[PDB]
Parts: sequence; C-alpha cells; structure tokens
Amino acid sequence: PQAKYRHDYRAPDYQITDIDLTFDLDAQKTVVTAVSQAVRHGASDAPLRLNGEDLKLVSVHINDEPWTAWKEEEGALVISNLPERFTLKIINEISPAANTALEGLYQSGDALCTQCEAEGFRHITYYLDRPDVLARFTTKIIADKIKYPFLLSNGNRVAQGELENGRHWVQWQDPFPKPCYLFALVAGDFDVLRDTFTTRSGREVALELYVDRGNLDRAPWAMTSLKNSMKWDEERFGLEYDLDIYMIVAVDFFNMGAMENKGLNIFNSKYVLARTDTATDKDYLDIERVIGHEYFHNWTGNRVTCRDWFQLSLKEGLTVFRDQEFSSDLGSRAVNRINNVRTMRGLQFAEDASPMAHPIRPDMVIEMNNFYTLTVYEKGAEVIRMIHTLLGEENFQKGMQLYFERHDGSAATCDDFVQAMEDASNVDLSHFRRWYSQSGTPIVTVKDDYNPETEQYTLTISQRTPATPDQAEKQPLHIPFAIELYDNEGKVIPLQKGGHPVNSVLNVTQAEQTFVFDNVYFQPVPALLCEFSAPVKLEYKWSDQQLTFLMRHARNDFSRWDAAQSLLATYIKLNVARHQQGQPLSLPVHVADAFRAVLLDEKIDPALAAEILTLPSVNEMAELFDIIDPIAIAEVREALTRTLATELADELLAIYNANYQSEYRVEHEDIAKRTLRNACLRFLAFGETHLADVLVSKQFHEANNMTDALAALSAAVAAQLPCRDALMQEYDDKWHQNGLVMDKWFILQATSPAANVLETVRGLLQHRSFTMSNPNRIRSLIGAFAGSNPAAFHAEDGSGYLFLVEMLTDLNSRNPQVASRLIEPLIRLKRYDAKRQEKMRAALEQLKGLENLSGDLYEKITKALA
Ligand SMILES: N[C@@H](Cc1ccc(O)cc1)C(=O)O
Ligand code: NA
Ligand code: NA
Ligand SMILES: [Zn+2]
Repeated sequence: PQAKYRHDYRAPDYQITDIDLTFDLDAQKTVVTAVSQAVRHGASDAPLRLNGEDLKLVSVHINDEPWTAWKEEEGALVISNLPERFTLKIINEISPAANTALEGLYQSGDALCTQCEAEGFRHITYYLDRPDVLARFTTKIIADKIKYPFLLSNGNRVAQGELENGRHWVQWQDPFPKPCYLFALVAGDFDVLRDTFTTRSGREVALELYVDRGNLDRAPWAMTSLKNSMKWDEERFGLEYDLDIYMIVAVDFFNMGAMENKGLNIFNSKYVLARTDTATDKDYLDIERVIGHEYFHNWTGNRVTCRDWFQLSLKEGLTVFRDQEFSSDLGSRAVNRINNVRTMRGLQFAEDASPMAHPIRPDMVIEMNNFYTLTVYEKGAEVIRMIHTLLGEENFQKGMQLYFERHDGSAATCDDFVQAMEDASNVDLSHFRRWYSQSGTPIVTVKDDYNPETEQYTLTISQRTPATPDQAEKQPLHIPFAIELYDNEGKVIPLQKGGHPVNSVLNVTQAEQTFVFDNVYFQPVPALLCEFSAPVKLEYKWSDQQLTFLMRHARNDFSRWDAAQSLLATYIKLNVARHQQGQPLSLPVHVADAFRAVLLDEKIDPALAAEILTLPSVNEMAELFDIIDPIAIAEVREALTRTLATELADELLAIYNANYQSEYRVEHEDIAKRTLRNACLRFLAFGETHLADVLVSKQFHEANNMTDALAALSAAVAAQLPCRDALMQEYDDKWHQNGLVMDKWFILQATSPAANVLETVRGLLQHRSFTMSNPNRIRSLIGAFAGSNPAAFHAEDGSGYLFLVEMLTDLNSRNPQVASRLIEPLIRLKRYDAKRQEKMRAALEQLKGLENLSGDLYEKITKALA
C-alpha cells in the first residue's frame, strides 16, 4: 500500500458538473448506471482517471459512443483521447450482500444503505472520488416494492413510477453541488416519525426519522434533539437549514457513529434510539451531541467542504467545536468542558505519544479511514477553541461569516479557514498556524516569584514539544495561556502592569518568556491554563494547600475540578510506585478531608461535585506515567476507591440518600443530582460488603430508569459483590433480544476485574446477543476488553494479546475498519515494560504476516514495529 502526501495535492485534470445515477437495486446484484457531464481542465493529452474498487464493468460510452480508448488498472479506469466537454456513461455491477466491510452500498439487516466517506463512492461506480470535485446529483432508484417500499436519496423527490413484476422507482434531485462522499442511498421498510421545523426566516422543513419497524417508541428524543440543534445553530451561529426535507435513517450495522450526507443523514442506531428503560442519561446526551454534530456539518462540511482529505479537520475540528458549544449552551458548560478535557488528557494525549501521532492536518496517509481520530476531531476542536479564545465570540463569529462568504459552495482548506479568522478579526494567526502542522503534546513549564518589595508577581513560562515518531523537528507554538490570581480571601487580583490592565490570556509564543504583573498586593495563588486554554501538559510545582484552596475558591467550576485532578495526580503517582514495591495505599488525611468538604458543601453545584467525586479513569491515570503499569494502575484505582469509601462512608450515604429522585427527567438539574447520587453509590459499593450488596441490589431492582439500573449493575461488577451473578443473569434474561441494551452488558463483562475475565469474554463470543457481523457488538465485547480493561489485556502471560490477534485475524478480512479500531491498544507497546513489549511485538509480527493484510492494519502495524 502506497502513502499519499499532502504536498502532492494538484487540481484535477477533469471536473464533473452533474451526475445522473440509476440503481437497479438487488441485494445480490445491483446494476448502477452513471451518466456524468465532464469538463477537461488539464492538458488535451491527459487521460481521465476514475477511481473504482470491486466493480464489475459492463460498458463505457462517451457521448453515447461505445468507447474503445480505455483500460482498467489497479483501483482505476483510465479513459484516453477525450474531448474538452463530454457525457460519460458507465454501467457497472456491485453486490451489496457481499459487502462485509460496510463501505459503499451494503446490507444492514433487511435494509440497503450506503457509507461513502471517505472513499466509499468508488465502491459503487467509477468516479472522481475526491472531495474537490463537486457535482449536482440526481438519483433514480428501482427496486422490489414489497422488500423496499422506501427508496431514499439526497434532496427532494422529483419523480416516481410503478413497473411490472412488483417493482417501483423514485427519483431524487439535490440542487446543491456536492463531493461524492456526501452521496447517500437507503432502501427498506421502516417506521417513520414525521415532524416539522420552521426556520427563523419562515422556511418550513419536513423532518423524517426512519427507524426499523417497531422502534417508533424510541425515536422522539432524537427528533427533539434535531429541532434543538436547528434552533441553536440559528441562535448561536445565525445558520438556517437550506433544504425542504431533513431525513435521518437509523441503521444497526455501521462502522462509525453517524454521517452527514446532505439532507439524508445515516446514523448508527446507538445515536438515535432511546427510551427511559433502555438508555442512560449519557445515551441521551450522546444522542443530543451526535444529532447536533451531523446537523452542524450542513454548513461546516457540506456548504463548505474539504479540498482534500488532509483537510479533514477543517470540517471535523470545527464541527466538534460546534457540537461541544451546543451541548455546553443547552446543558452544564462546566460538565461538558470537564468531560472534553478528560478525553483530551486521557485518550488524545496517548495518541499524540504513539506511533500513529499526526498533526491535526496530516502530511502523510496510507489509509484515510485511519485518520478519523481523537487528534483530527478532539484536538482539532481544541485548536478551533484556541482561535475562539484569542479572538473572542464577536470576532470569531465575524470570522465564521467571512469563511462562509468566501467559501460557500466550494471545497476549502484549513489554511482558508485560518485566513478568514485572521482577516475578519485583525488578529495575527501566522504563528498560530503551526498548530496545524505540528504533532505531539506541548509541555508548558511554569515557575513563579512574588516580590514583596515591589508587589510584583513574575511568571516564567517555557514550552517544548518532544519529538514524535512522525516529526524530528519541533518548534514553539502560539499558546493562549489563561491565568487568574487569587488573594488570601479568594478574591481575584486585577492583572495589570505599568498602570494598564493586562489581558488574562497570555500569549506564550517563545521557548521561554517572562510575564511581570504589578500591584499584586498579596502573594497570589495562581489558577493556570484556565478552562484548559491550550491542549498542553502543565508542569507547575503546586503545593497541596494551593490546590485545596483552588477547590474552595476558584471562580470557574472547571478550575475547581482541575485542581482536584492535580491533587489526585500526586497521590496516584505515589501509590503506583508503592504498589510496585508491594506496599498498601498511603494518603494524607488532608487529602481525604478535601473530598469530604466537597460532599458536605451545601453551595456547590451537584454537577461539579459529581465530577470531582469521579476518579480519573485508568486511561487518564496511564498518561501520568512514561512507562505504564496497567496492573498497578487498576489496583491503585480500586484501593483509592476503597480508602475513600471507608473514610467518607457516612457522608457518602447521606448524599446518596439526599439526592434520591422519584421522578425520572432528562433535564440537566435532575441529571446532575443523579450523577452525584451514582458517584456516591460507586464508592459505597466498595465499602462494607453487606451494606454495599444491599444498596446495589436494591437500586438495580427499584430503578425506574436505565441510568440507575446500570449504575447499580456496574458497581456490582466493579466491586465483585455477592449479587453480581444474579443481577447480570437478570439483565441478560430481560434484554438479550435488544443489541444496544446488551452492548452495556458486554462492556461490563469485558471490563470486569474478575480473575477469569478473559475466559468469560471468549465464552461470550458464543452468546445469543453477540455477533462478529455487527461493529457495535464487536466494539462492546472485544474492543472494551482490549481498550478499556488494560489490566486484563496486559495480563503477564500475554493471553490478552493472543486473544486480540485471533479476533483481528477474522476482522482483517471481514471489516478492516473495525479491525483497525481494535488494533490500537497493541500499537502502544513502547509505553510498556520490556517483557510486555516483546510479546506485543510478537503479536504485531504475526498480524504483519497475514495473507491479504488490509491497508488499514498495514499502516498501523508498520508504524508500531518501526
Ligand atoms: N462524517 C462523519 C464520520 C464518519 C466517517 C466515516 C464513516 O465511514 C462514517 C462516519 C462525522 O464525523 O460526522
Ligand atoms: Na496524534
Ligand atoms: Na515560586
Ligand atoms: Zn463530523
């Protein structure tokens, strides 16, 4: 497999302006007729090179003349000797039922559906499968009326007909030119939830949510979230929907989360279906996030698209930013920020320290499906957020406005977007652009001094990004570094110098620089990198008392949680070292006291309390260490939980009871109280065994919603309580017919601390609710084991690696995209001890030797073994 490079981008030799597609649909053999109007822009002797994969070519015509001047090559149809303007007609066959990779046209249960991003359209017909080729689509679909009574594509229905032999047809037209990755087709039988949204300016939009027969009871929340997204984009960004119909189709078989195809989004059912007995608070908020996300792409991705796939973050960073802003505006901003920062520090930093490290705008890609990453998405969003921090909301919105004014109806670049922001705001972003080109996590080191003679506070701030596998050269970045200074009363000290106020967002642009502040009337306690103002690791020599002071006094709830994290980091590191020496947990009394104070604080937002009382995950803990000891981390997390459970037992039970709610509401105040109650339950489960077992069993049985039931079940598994096996069996017996609900149970099985967890996981490959044919099931059992049970995955006998090799040997052939998702824990080998590295290396070497190794896995394996 050959790498492609960003610097090799060149405008296409040919454009296509219009394409008329006909599908004669059948699961075994679908016939595609594609009539394209093409224009040559390149040299008169340049051939037209069409991408195509796994197509059976039937005929090629140019202006209705059977064409003799063509050849098929690997992945392509090369057509020579063309006029400047012409009509290309391709007829070819494909086989949806054979498509186990779920890219192009495939089968999802009884439905046929498409996934074209990034390069799936070339699995449907021979085309210019590149996002800088925008064309106006019409789509005619012909199918069996009984099997496929709904035939959907992008845009509006313009024609329909009936045929003999029980077939019918519908034709769709989408007026907006689009790259082919935004093409969608769906055929099947569905229940349909229909509603309406009227835009600010009065455009009535028909909303249609297509779900499998019998699932209408699970559709209203997704519909509500769609309307909420539409309203918010109007209010916040001044953007209205631009078509007459908005369709969403929920499908069970889908490699990612959801897809923004123009006017016809296709969603993994996990991000659509919810009822209070099947879905948790987290599920509701994720449906809200993902519905919003795909909707927000209508402008940031569709109306302005990507010139090439190296510009993926142009749409993903910005749309992730938009979905975060949506969730934050509607819900708790602090909880959203906290959770997004957990993801950055615990998962994205890991990627940036791995063989797969890349800038948010990659320079080199072998398989583009490998670059739908934490970096491109979540770090991409942090980069957009830094622009927002530097510009402020008003200037940022001016930049958005200029971006659309310049680029609406075209494919643009990351650089185009930065230039629009810079031009609209008059803020210089020339240095800032380096965030697009440089991979790895910067480390920002802060030293301070207080001078009582002059009442000056001095911050000496340095930065460096360590070399990464992809880049030997690193340079200083433009780091927006937000600070606050607190006096002894917990009041904010005004930032000033030489009689003039100083902006609290410091521009850290050099390898080292000093900032001096005047009229600092008391030695300050600083809050540093406020609201995680740049995606960096902070090195500052905090005292415990500075941190507990911030937990008490910091103005922003994020800073209070972040202070608690810094406090915990010290003792997590202490206790991992102790575990390695065979010693039990040690924790100063004043540390437990800080968490007691959070429990008993009557003024603190329960949403914030809940997050402070949620310990960093084993993944967040891992990124505190150069060399990861996953067993020590797991056992320290448990020991810390047990210690706090014992020290805080009375307080935990009081707060658990105080936050009882008889009514279940998907409302932010209620969610906050419930998150706090369940955080308390988690500790209580690790307290005295009998009380724990009673409390957990009672909550599981008395729960009137899945949030509370799952919290209890999860605690029973985590703490290995007597009731565990009974509760797990009850859940299976009740829910086995419901895959999405069973995913939660497979996750609990996979992440179990039980000694026999791998045995159980292997056995579950035969479970009635499991199938290797379904990405969600695969991710919930196998993925959760490898990625979310590192203690078991990294068992010293190497059994975890061997299991993953076995699974990837199947998935490499079946569904390379899912295989590539699942190989990730194995490519982190350099973070582990020598003995583990050698076993993981052996595992990777076995995979490298697979017959018919997918490009997806090849790219990751070669980087890992380098
Ligand atoms: N474009 C989708 C993501 C996606 C990408 C590729 C896929 O195959 C599926 C989904 C989004 O981020 O909104
Ligand atoms: Na990276
Ligand atoms: Na100091
Ligand atoms: Zn997206």
